[PDB]
Amino acid sequence: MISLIAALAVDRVIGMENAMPWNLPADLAWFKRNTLDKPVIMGRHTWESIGRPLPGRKNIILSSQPGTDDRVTWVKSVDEAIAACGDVPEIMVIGGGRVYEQFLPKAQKLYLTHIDAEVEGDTHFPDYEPDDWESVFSEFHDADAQNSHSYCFEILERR
Ligand SMILES: NC(=O)c1ccc[n+]([C@@H]2O[C@H](COP(=O)([O-])OP(=O)(O)OC[C@H]3O[C@@H](n4cnc5c(N)ncnc54)[C@H](OP(=O)(O)O)[C@@H]3O)[C@@H](O)[C@H]2O)c1
Ligand SMILES: Nc1nc(=O)c2nc(CNc3ccc(C(=O)N[C@@H](CCC(=O)O)C(=O)O)cc3)cnc2[nH]1
Repeated sequence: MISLIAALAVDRVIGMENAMPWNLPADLAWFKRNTLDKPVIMGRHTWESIGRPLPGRKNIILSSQPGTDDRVTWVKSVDEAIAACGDVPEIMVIGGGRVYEQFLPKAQKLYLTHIDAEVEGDTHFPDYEPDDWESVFSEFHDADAQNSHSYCFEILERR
């Protein structure tokens, strides 16, 4: 099955000028936890934003153009991206905006972090129909010395 994982600020903002402006180490730890040892699918802009392969994961990059780095797998379509994952229980789609839009209709699970921060951004998580999704896990955390905003981890399953 296909899952999406994302961190959303207020108004579903996920990025600004090809970057993620906040720093929330608790949330990056959650991301690592939930993606380690799974294939991760990302768009080319997100690959450039991360800037290097994610270790311990098969990194699959969607681009219409040929690949420029053989440390990762390059594919030209959604169907090719899925096929390159092989027969695994869970495929993690890690964005960005355009890639999330394409995989949302196929996804069975959403791993969402809601961050209490207002960021003037240019990229948004897709508008999802809330009736289609059941919350199966929710955990709220106040800000602390390491994490300057409060945040909520949620896992939603398609009903
Ligand atoms: N907060 C979060 O959870 C989170 C997560 C991920 C990313 N982000 C942010 O999101 C932003 C990047 O998002 P974005 O929407 O601009 O870009 P994106 O979705 O990362 O990448 C878009 C690119 O991927 C390729 N692509 C997408 N679908 C394709 C298809 N079906 N076939 C072939 N190629 C395809 C194209 O590359 P070519 O142009 O090479 O064809 C396209 O230009 C950044 O600000 C990043 O920091 C935030
Ligand atoms: N919940 C969530 N938070 C995010 O920040 C996030 N970011 C992306 C895309 N961008 C990034 C940027 C950096 C790293 C990163 O450096 N991760 C290391 C963290 C090591 C750690 O903090 O433990 C990794 O190994 O996963 C991952 C994804 C996709 N989904 C997300 N999902």
